[PDB]
Amino acid sequence: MVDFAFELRAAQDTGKIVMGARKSIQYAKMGGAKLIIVARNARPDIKEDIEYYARLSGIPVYEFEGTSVELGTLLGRPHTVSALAVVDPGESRILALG
Repeated sequence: MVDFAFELRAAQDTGKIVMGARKSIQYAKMGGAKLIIVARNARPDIKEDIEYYARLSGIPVYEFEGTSVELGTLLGRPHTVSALAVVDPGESRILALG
């Protein structure tokens, strides 16, 4: 089974990710992400924007079962992260969550 915490970090370290709603939506729009991760407490219109643009491109969205606080901490940031996009998984198995 896919270890979220471990595979997210593995993607961060060996692949390419962009963080935050703005970048996530932008990469969704341009069809440039392989997966978009959204925190459970992401602002309703941000969730709905991501889901829309991702659906247009056939990019899977995964809702993280935790707050933007926990997601930030997982990503090693001392701030909230409401969404992120996996551009290149690298050695990560994170895309299986799609």
